[PDB]
Amino acid sequence: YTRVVWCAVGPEEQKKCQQWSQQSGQNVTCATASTTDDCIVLVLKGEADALNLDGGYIYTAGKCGLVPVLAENRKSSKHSSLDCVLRPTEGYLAVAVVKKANEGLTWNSLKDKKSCHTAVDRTAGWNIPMGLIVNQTGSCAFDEFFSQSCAPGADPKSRLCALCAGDDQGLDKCVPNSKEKYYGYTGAFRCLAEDVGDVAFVKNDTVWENTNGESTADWAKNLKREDFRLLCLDGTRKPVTEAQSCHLAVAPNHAVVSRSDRAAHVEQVLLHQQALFGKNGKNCPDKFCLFKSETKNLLFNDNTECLAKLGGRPTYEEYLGTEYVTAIANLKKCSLEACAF
Ligand SMILES: *[C@@H]1O[C@H](CO)[C@@H](O[C@@H]2O[C@H](CO)[C@@H](O[C@H]3O[C@H](CO)[C@@H](O[C@H]4O[C@H](CO)[C@@H](O)[C@H](O)[C@@H]4O)[C@H](O)[C@@H]3O)[C@H](O)[C@H]2NC(C)=O)[C@H](O)[C@H]1NC(C)=O
Ligand SMILES: *[C@H]1O[C@H](CO)[C@@H](O[C@@H]2O[C@H](CO)[C@@H](O[C@H]3O[C@H](CO)[C@@H](O)[C@H](O)[C@@H]3O)[C@H](O)[C@H]2NC(C)=O)[C@H](O)[C@H]1NC(C)=O
Ligand SMILES: CC(=O)N[C@@H]1[C@@H](O)[C@H](O[C@@H]2O[C@H](CO)[C@@H](O)[C@H](O)[C@H]2NC(C)=O)[C@@H](CO)O[C@H]1O
Ligand SMILES: *[C@@H]1O[C@H](CO)[C@@H](O[C@@H]2O[C@H](CO)[C@@H](O)[C@H](O)[C@H]2NC(C)=O)[C@H](O)[C@H]1NC(C)=O
Ligand SMILES: [Fe+3]
Ligand SMILES: [Zn+2]
Ligand SMILES: [Zn+2]
Repeated sequence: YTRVVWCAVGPEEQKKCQQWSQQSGQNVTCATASTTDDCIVLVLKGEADALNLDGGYIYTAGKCGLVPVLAENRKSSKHSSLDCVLRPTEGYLAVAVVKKANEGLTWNSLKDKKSCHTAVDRTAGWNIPMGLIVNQTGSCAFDEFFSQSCAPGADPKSRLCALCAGDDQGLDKCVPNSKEKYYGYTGAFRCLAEDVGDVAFVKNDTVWENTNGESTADWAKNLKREDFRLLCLDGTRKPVTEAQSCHLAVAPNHAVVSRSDRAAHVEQVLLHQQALFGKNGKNCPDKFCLFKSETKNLLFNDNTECLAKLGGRPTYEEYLGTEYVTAIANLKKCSLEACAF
């Protein structure tokens, strides 16, 4: 009965979750939904217990009463002897990437260009970019800013979905789950790498993890970092090595969320599950690895070293940080005391 129901988004996450379930002796079980928002609703209804979420969704879930439980922690040498599970998270760098060969494209010449986004409502792929754009154009017509985009989660017949490809069969065009070829960090970067779009809104890590042989995938095998550039807010272009000085914002790490009343049990099971299937996990390589899924970032980002305890039992607002929270609020006035469910 000490069982946690994980919510998987889309059929691919479901498959990994089932594998996890099996390997955990059903200590973790699986529920599936077609979108992250649907998964939030399952948790709210109590039909699922938890799932790991990007900051923009943490905001959505937070307004509905869901709370941060543990955060993804990427590999970072700082805070040196403290173990990963207890090290404070640093956040990731939201960037705008373009092809080096697309010379003369800068932050100041993005209007009417083609764009690639992880999904609507996500931090680096949407909230940070569109927030900055709305800020600068003075207008809410962010839907009319780029000429075409792939923004999974938007209206499939609109220009924001025009560049989306859907699945093998061309179904599910623009669905905000991994069935959409250009969904998420890797999909948005593949969207740029295949020259479907002019700019991709992703994170620093994505560029590195999908270039210079870091990915064996076919569209990525032959990609080289020098062939790419980051767009800085001051109108300059820089090599992908300069992300610490050329990003759009620092984003709060994706984190596990759950209903307040299940938070403690979820944390307990989670800590014990990673001990088994985490980075240096007991059954990890050997049986199952929670933080691997061939660059597809299923359930968790593939670069996660561990899920770390939070600092100061933070509310969702503290977790996200005041800067980011007001930026999201300021952006959502275009489409506070809420929960759109
Ligand atoms: C941008 O994101 C990047 C990826 O998330 C960050 O770069 C990564 O930086 C870390 C240290 O902060 C580095 O950790 C260590 O990884 C290896 C040891 O486990 C080690 O070297 C490698 O050997 C091979 C190279 O021929 C290669 O196959 C293997 O993947 C390793 O890279 C390395 O020396 C280091 O001690 C990661 O390796 C590195 N990631 C990659 C894939 O390059 C970067 O810091 C981020 N920048 C910002 C601004 O945040
Ligand atoms: C674009 O939209 C908004 C206006 O450009 C902006 O919201 C404003 O953000 C600033 C900075 O985060 C907040 O600033 C602070 O101002 C002073 C300190 O300089 C203090 O007195 C305040 O306590 C506060 O910390 C503003 O609160 C906020 N303005 C309001 C009230 O809406 C968004 O941040 C911009 N969007 C993006 C994505 O950057
Ligand atoms: C616990 C602590 O001292 N952290 C504060 C945070 O509440 C708060 O949010 C953090 O903002 C940073 C960049 O502005 C991000 O690096 C970080 O991801 C984010 N915190 C977390 C844990 O997600 C910031 C801003 O008010 O101040 C920190 O001092
Ligand atoms: C399912 O979770 C339960 C409870 O968290 C685990 O049961 C015990 O776990 C503790 C710590 O690992 C051990 O001291 C006990 O030996 C476990 N009980 C027994 C008799 O197995 C259990 O390990 C988990 N099950 C699986 C298959 O992973
Ligand atoms: Fe994110
Ligand atoms: Zn910065
Ligand atoms: Zn607090």
